[PDB]
Amino acid sequence: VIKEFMRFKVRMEGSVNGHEFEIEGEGEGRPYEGTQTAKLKVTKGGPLPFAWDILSPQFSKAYVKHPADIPDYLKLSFPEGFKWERVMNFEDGGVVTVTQDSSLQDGEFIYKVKLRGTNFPSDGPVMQKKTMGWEASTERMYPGDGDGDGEAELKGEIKMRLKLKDGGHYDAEVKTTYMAKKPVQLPGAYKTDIKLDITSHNEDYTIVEQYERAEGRHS
Ligand SMILES: [Ca+2]
Repeated sequence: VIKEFMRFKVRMEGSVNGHEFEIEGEGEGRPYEGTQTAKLKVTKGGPLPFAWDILSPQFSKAYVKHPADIPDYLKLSFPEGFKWERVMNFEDGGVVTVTQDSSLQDGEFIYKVKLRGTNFPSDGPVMQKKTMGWEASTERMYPGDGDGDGEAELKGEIKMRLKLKDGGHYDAEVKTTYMAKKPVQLPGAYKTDIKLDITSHNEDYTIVEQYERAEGRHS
């Protein structure tokens, strides 16, 4: 059901330091090649009073290129799909939590994202929009119980680095649990290299285009 070219649709509802917003978007890519693009539109609460960059990694792990010796747990979860839950802890105290549901309907992926950002300094780079994109990342993937029910799924850990407009970097420690909606064979531990680029945007970031490339590899 996962073809060499696949489209997706995404909707995010969230709040950051109490500012509520909604975003709708669409994307496409080549799931076995590790490449994908997305176009997002702020449909409620725009223009956003905070950095787009804390949202961009929440908009698609079915599009990770896996070698044949790493079981592709998230591709194998379809057509039913999978869920993921994420916490990002930023170096100045900010917190982002995310829940996500991924399904396959009428030949396209459907992504539903809920996000809450809290504990951000009012004068920090996120609330003042002083960031300018993520450095490339390596996510460490391993089997483990991430939702506390005693049963293993797939976990990921990342140290992410956000570029600052004034120079230097703003770090986040990220933990994600990925849960197939049906029993799927789990891989052993491995690593995924990821780069997410903002490829275009309008003046107030109410329309944004993104490109991501991702590939798994042995440790
Ligand atoms: Ca579990």
